[PDB]
Amino acid sequence: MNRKWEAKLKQIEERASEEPPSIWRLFHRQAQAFNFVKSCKEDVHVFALECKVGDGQRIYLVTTYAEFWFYYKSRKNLLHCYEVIPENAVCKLYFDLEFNKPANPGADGKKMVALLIEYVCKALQELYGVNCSAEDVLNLDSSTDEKFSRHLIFQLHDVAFKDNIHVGNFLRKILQPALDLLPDLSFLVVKNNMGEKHLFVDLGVYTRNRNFRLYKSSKIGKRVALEVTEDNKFFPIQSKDVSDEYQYFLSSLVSNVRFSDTLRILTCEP
DNA sequence: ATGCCTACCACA
DNA sequence: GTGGTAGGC
Ligand SMILES: Nc1ncnc2c1ncn2[C@H]1C[C@H](O)[C@@H](COP(=O)(O)OP(=O)(O)OP(=O)(O)O)O1
Ligand SMILES: [Ca+2]
Repeated sequence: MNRKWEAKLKQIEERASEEPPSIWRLFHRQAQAFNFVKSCKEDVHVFALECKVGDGQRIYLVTTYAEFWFYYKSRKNLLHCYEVIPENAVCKLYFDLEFNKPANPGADGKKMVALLIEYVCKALQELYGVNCSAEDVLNLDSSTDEKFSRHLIFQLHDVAFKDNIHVGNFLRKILQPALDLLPDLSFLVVKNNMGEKHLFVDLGVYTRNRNFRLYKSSKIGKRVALEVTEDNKFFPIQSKDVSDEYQYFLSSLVSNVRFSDTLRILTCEP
């Protein structure tokens, strides 16, 4: 309720101011886009598009995964797109990983990713009995000369988290040995620009309706798009009916939890 | 016409 | 300890 009231209170504050089957609908307000989704029989999802302005202004788009990919895959249009991870929606385990390269000259980013996956896979086994390995982790890279940047999206067989807030509670729980510095989790500690210690794992992405940059999109002011990392070990099952790139796209979507008649939903309370 | 929220510091 | 905020995702 405390979270539902504050959101609805922004709606009252904002209130102060034949053909082929297709569902391409744009909205200025995120709440309007979700109101349309609930009022829509098809399986549509909310995307966020960065506006040309240098700020973080966003315009929200509702459509199906398939139609979005159709108009998105050429990378000629819809640059700088984000997935809106809906609050209270089941979601995959995912990570935002970063550190300043000049400020961490000794750090081996590739090694840190493998160690993190190893530890997270142990925690999933000890706390939930879930078995997985690096072969289940989609590894996306957006690194620059200055920044080591990865997105990991776990592809767990018939398993998902209740919502992305629970993902955050799970990570805060198992990374507590590392947060205390700010099990031996010293490898996660990195320096920011100002020499202030931080964790390699960005915990700020587990918030309600978090935007999460799409596979093959870049930030508005930049040119580096998220692409599959060379050391990626998750390979989707190939199908004669869909392209491999579409399969990677669907795997990369945090909110695109594979339908299963034996799905287990993992919760983690604060 | 973006949304979210913790870390941080000043006050009983 | 809470406010109470603005700085960062
Ligand atoms: N100003 C914002 N408004 C809304 N959502 C945001 C904003 N900044 C970041 N986000 C969301 C989208 C990002 O994909 C996600 C993580 O932030 P961040 O690490 O800065 O970007 P990123 O991981 O997409 O690129 P990179 O780290 O390579 O610069 O949080
Ligand atoms: Ca990042």
